[PDB]
Amino acid sequence: HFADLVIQVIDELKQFGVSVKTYGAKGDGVTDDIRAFEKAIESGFPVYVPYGTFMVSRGIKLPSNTVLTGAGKRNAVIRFMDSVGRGESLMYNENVTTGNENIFLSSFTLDGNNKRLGQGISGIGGSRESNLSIRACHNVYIRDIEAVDCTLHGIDITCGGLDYPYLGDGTTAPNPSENIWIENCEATGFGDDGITTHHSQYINILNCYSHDPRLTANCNGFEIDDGSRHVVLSNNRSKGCYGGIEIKAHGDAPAAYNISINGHMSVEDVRSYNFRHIGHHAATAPQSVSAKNIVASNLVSIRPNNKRGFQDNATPRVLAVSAYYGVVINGLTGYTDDPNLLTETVVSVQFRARNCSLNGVVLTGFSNSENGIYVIGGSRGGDAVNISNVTLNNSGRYGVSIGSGIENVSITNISGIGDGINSPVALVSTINSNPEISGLSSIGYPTVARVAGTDYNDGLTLFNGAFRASTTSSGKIHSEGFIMGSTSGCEASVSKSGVLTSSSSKTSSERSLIAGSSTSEAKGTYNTILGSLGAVADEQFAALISASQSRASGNHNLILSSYGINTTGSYKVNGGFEKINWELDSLNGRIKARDTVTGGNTWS
Amino acid sequence: HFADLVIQVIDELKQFGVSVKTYGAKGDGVTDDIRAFEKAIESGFPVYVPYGTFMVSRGIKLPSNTVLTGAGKRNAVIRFMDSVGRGESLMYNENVTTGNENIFLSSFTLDGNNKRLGQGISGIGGSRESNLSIRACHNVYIRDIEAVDCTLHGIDITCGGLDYPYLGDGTTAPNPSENIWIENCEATGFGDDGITTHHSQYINILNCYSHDPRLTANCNGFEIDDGSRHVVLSNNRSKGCYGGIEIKAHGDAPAAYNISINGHMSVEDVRSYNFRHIGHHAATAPQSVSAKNIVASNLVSIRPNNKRGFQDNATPRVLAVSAYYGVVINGLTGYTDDPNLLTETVVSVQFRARNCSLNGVVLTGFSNSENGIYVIGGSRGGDAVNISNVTLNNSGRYGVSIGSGIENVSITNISGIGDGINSPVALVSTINSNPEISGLSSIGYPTVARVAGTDYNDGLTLFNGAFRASTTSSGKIHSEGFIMGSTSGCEASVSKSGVLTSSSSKTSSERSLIAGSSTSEAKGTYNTILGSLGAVADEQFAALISASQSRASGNHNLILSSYGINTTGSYKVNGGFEKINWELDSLNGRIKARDTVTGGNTWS
Amino acid sequence: HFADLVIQVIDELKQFGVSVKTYGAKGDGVTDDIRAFEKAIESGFPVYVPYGTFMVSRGIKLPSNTVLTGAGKRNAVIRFMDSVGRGESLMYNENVTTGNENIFLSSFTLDGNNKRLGQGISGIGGSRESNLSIRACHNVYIRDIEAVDCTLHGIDITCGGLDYPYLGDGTTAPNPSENIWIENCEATGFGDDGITTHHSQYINILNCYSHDPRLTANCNGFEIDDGSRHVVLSNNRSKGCYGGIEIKAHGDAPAAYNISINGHMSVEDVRSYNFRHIGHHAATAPQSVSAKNIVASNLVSIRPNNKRGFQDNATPRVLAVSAYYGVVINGLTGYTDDPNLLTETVVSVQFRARNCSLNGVVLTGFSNSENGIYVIGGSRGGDAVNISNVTLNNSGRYGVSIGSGIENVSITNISGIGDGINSPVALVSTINSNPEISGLSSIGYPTVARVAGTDYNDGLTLFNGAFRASTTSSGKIHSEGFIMGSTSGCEASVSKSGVLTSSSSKTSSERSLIAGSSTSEAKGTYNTILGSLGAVADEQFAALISASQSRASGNHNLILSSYGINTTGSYKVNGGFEKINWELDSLNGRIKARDTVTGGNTWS
Ligand SMILES: [Ca+2]
Ligand SMILES: [Ca+2]
Ligand SMILES: [Ca+2]
Ligand SMILES: [Mg+2]
Ligand SMILES: [Mg+2]
Ligand SMILES: [Mg+2]
Repeated sequence: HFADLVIQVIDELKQFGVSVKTYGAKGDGVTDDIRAFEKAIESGFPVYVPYGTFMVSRGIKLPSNTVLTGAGKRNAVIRFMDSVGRGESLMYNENVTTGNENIFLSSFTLDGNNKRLGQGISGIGGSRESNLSIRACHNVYIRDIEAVDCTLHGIDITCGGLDYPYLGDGTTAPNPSENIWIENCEATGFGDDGITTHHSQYINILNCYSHDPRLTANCNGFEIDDGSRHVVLSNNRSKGCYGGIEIKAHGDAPAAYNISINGHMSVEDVRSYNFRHIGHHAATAPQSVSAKNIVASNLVSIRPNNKRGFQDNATPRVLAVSAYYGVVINGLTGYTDDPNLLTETVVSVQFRARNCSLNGVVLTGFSNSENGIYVIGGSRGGDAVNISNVTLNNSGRYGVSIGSGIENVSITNISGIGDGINSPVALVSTINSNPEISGLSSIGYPTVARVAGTDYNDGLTLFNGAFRASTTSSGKIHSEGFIMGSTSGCEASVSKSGVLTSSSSKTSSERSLIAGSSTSEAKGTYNTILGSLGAVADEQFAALISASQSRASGNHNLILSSYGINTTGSYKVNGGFEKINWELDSLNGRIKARDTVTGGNTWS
Repeated sequence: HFADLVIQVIDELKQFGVSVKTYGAKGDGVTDDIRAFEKAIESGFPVYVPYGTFMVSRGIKLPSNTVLTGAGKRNAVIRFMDSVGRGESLMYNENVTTGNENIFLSSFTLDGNNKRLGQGISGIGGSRESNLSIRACHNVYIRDIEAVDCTLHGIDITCGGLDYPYLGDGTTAPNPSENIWIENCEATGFGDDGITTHHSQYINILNCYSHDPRLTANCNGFEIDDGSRHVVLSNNRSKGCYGGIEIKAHGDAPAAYNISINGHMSVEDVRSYNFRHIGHHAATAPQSVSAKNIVASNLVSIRPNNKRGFQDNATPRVLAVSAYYGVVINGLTGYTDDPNLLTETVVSVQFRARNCSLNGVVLTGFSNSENGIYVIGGSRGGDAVNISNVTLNNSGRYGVSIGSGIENVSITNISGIGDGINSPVALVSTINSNPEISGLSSIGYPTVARVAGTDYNDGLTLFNGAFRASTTSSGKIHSEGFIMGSTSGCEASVSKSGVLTSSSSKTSSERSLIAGSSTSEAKGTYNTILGSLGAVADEQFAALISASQSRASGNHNLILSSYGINTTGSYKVNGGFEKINWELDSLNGRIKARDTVTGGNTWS
Repeated sequence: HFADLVIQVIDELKQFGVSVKTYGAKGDGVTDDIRAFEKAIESGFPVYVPYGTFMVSRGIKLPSNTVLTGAGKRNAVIRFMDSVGRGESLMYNENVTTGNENIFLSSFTLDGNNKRLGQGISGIGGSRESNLSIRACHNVYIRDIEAVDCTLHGIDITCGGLDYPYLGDGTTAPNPSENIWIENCEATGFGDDGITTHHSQYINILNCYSHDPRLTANCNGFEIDDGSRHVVLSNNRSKGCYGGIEIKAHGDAPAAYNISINGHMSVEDVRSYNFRHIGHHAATAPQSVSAKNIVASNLVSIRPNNKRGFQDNATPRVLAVSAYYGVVINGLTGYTDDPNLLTETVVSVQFRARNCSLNGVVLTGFSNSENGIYVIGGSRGGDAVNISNVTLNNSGRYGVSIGSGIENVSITNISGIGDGINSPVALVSTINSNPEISGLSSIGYPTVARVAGTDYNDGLTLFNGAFRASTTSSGKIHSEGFIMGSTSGCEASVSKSGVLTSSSSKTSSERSLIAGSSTSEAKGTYNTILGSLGAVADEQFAALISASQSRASGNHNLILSSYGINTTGSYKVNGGFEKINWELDSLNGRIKARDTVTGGNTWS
């Protein structure tokens, strides 16, 4: 009774808040301590969990304004008893349907004791049976928690209700969680996902470690799932999962949107980064109206593989994007030391993914994979894929491959070493005839660029649309036209028309060229105007060379070395000065001079 | 007296350092505990604050080499009493003017009890009345502090002195703070800013949350203000403020410089990212000499709006840059679900901002805004704006708009969906005639590119300056000139001069073209040389076609199908072989042959 | 004996785990507490270190499954006694050769008491004598540790064994450490490095501060050394070191590979970011087979200098890359306010570095440095250097300089202010004749671009390889060829061949041009075809203008204004319609008509 008096004095000091041991907890790894937790938690004081293994016969419910802190991971341990049945998460907020506010959890281990159920078992339904489930809550800070041997997830942030709602694409579920911080947490040995979000927003997941699920279904390190939005993940690590970071939805739910990945390291996952929207992948399916806005940077992928046979032996990826609009990837390094682990495609952008950008990519060691980067589109309006500053080190028989359905591709500054690849084919390959391409460099690929079946092995620069260079202003240029090295006032307004080295000169002539000229105009077809001033060619095949103030208006009518004449004859070459003065008549075989025609001349 | 004996033994154990309760603190929410804090703090031991609300009748002064740690946010709470007057911050370093060293603060709530003053009140002047003020200090670590109901700022890092110094642009204030770490802190209900820096350097602000100011002036989540430099912000969140992150100075102070934003999430702020230097915005004002170097990446902006009417109903922005030189933005996602919240410009670069770069941008939902990105310049030398890899999803009647004063613009890989926009106009619009542009893709915009009033709807590629392609080396090329498909030794050295498909061929001829030639030279004006070897055209309108070793030196003198002749006649077509052998004289209407002229011929 | 009874009750409560004071530790700064630490650590309980300076006469050995936590930095202090000899780290895992698992260290100061040895002393050999040495361990979390006055390193993660292994390039040492987290740690006053990794993998180093080594050799803030791989550093700061972050190996070891830097701030280091592989730098040395894959972003460098004379007065750098393949840098800001601190090169890519990319760079104040960015290559196959979106503010007499051995360079969107530079030369300078360049803007540089000795001051756009614009598909284009403004079916298959404004027209003619034509073909040399339909030029210097269904097969044979003729004469101009009808014979000086030749004509 002396020790009990001393303890009473210590308890009253409340150095940490109130200890659970003050309310009767033993933390001996045997005794049911649930009532002690419930009493401390309802007391209104911040609650402290000291050293021990605190056994619990039912889930710990958290009310609003809870502070629960432990002595640390693997120091304060909270654990389900062997006798606990099915249906409850180990720790969760009390108001399951409308939520709670202001919950601060730090520094302990949650052990779900999934072992007690035998092997091969996951959550019984919906969000039930995670180690930590946060439903419809606002202002939740989760820090330095280790979640171990979990039946469903390690840590799950979701909307109100025990079930996950499936309300269809383009919806938002009632009672989201909001303002959540998950930092320095670890999740392992889970049945589904390590750390996951559903139908919630304004979430930061920082410096966490999720690894080694028990099962081999859709078991992801970080799963930003159905209904999520406005989430930042940064400096996390995943290991040995299906997806490292998955961002998705099911077919009957809205995809996660506006998600930022500010650095991540994926170790030996199947698909390190896996962004998708089930049910919105097929050509005959609707486009997702929710799968939009992902910005990911400083992404690391190491030895992706499917040794464990996740998802019925799904093929490995460094990055897989499907369904999503507006994905921006900057700074990606994929590395492997075993060429047989991933043999299909290292990076894929397919299945209705659109308006995606990849910049600053290094892929090394994928020497038995068919494709480094493989993009397939749907001939959708306003689509684009931009791939720039990519370096491939023995990665991909096709380094960058662009398939069907892609009309707008920009591929710039790609370099590749192919010497160590098993049967390399081409650094860059394109199905469409009009990719935009520049800055290719390679060694050990038999072909550098293959564009719609034509090989380019000595450098390539391809640009699309109306073209203009070395010209500070101009009028209209047709998409099959150009103006170069010209001063103001020029136009090339029809298919196959162009102006070079001229001033104030215009062509509306299909199949035409004006060069070295001023104030000249071509307006027929098959027109040529060269080194001329105030020249007009206005009939089919009409042309002028070294002419001033002259108009060629005849069919196949050419004017040479002339000033101030207008000609109209068919198949005639003419010259003159204020009046026509000679003619070579190809039609009738006549030669005519205004003055004399003579032989026996000398030029001195 | 037994309990007091037990307590004495516990106190002597010093398990945390020394508790404030050992020095008399009650932490009961009523009793003035200031003397207990002062005694513990002056004792030389690390100081611990256990569970309680510790009331204080004056500010807590911190000397050098202080360790002050609490039981945690909302566990250890430190609070001004209702009776406290004006002028003091709740917690600050003792040496206000020359500073202190080595201060380590962790795990407690600071409650400024601004309520006690009535509503609508902010700091009485300068840096006075923040929850935490650090002045002229070196080596300060601030961790897991919650700052609540603050009169001025939540956390303020500043130079020595109670007042903020206003020494003019280009200055550095004496006694900066240096080496500061602010991590996992929260600031809310403040009068000015949540977390702010002044006249200080070498600062990391990490994983903090600043939200919901009391007032509606320049009330920012994170304000990197007057005199700041060498600051990193990473993985912070701001919500419901004027600026999410503001980087600035007032007119009579140096702007913050060399600031890095390594990821941020802004939720429902007015201007999520707002970089400016007051007094250095107008065309007739001086350029800031201090506003330089901002690198920002992985920036998230959500539902920017001005529902609260901050700053006299300032218009919302995802990003606003003014005054600053050298701003690099990479990976920006702006998202809204309410088109009426922001109706002017989503991203603006204006008011003397220069040498700015935006890459990897996704803007979605801004379907009633006039401009997606709007850039205005000042025709300043060495200026540039680079915009690349941008995707717009129903954001901006003008997607990317370039206004006046901009001579150097690069706009590449821009795509836009305009179908859901209220009256869309153009994906890209340019006032200047010479933007550099490529890779535009759109649906639902009536015009794709409008360049100085001319529409391009079928693809566009525009480049500036001297142009060269498919040519590995050359001599000089004029800015209104080009060389293409040529081997070494070519030049096109004057306005409107160009060489195609040639070797060792040079033109200094204004309005000229050399093609398909070798060792040829044009040096008059209006010169054409085609399919020739060793040809020279050296007079106005002189030309040669299919000629070898020949020189055309006459006015409008054309040589055809010839070898080894030099001609000088005006308005003459000539041919020959070592000597001139025929002539078509346009001037006088004469035709001359050296040998015979005959009719009645056949060609067999 | 009453106080001892109370203490016994407290000890039994185990509020933190077990305190070292329970096992006899005094923490008085004098008494040897090693046996108390050893007893607590072997007890199986988590171990707590309360307030005190705990002196230790030998290193603290950590077994597997250790939890050791203190009252905090500068609160719980662990220190070597003055009498301790040489050879031991202060704290290390017990199994030096095969390693330990599951070690969790938090919240204390390690004071190595290097002072006790006199000044100028470092580790006696290999990994011996760091404050904290982790050898061959799995699952180690190191948090909130301050490492002070260290003999060797502050914190060292290494493989098994006391010595560092030197097994040669391309090897992997046995018994790596794996899964290591180092967060919020500080290292200072060390003999070698602050925080370093060797022969280990899956490591995150976050929010740490390494500064001010005692010595002036290879003394780095963060050194990712020999054998390291799969490491993320983020939001760390280094100050006053040789390298801020060094990534390297020695000559007889494999370089660190697949390293991510997700933001860093370097303050007054010599080489802020220094990536190298000793022994693999010289032209006559082997290429490193291990130095691959570095992705670094949001890098800050401030006032780099060598005031302390590190490494025999090595010259300062913002960034130095050598030996490494596949380095991607995005978002770099270098800033200085003292132009005399760094006078050679701000950023260097040299000494066998290859396939490197720099994007989004701002360098300001380096106004007495010779080079802003200086790249040297080795004429290696598949090499590339990409430099884009760079802004220089009075930094570098040569802003961007490309030296010898570089065949593939892309330099885009570079702008520079040179007005405040001491004798500026050129914004961009290139030794090679064929750099790819666009988007240059400058003020205050006397030359904008100098390309192999030729100056371009008015804008430049240079592209390499086969060129095509405003043409949606084509057949083959030679690398010294082009097709522009054309529709399908065109080819330009040989050197110096090109097609403009045409349809289904092909040239295999060296030095040729087809323009404004359809179904035409050039297959000789020196061929010109203009404004023609179904025209063939198949002999040297043959040409056709305004011709339909005609073939020019003569030497220097030109056809004009014709239909349906085939000509074969040498030095002849011909025209006709189904048959040849006139000829101008340059060879013999004859003029021939099929019908009449007449003078005295008029054209009305
Ligand atoms: Ca899952
Ligand atoms: Ca403010
Ligand atoms: Ca070293
Ligand atoms: Mg899920
Ligand atoms: Mg301010
Ligand atoms: Mg080393």
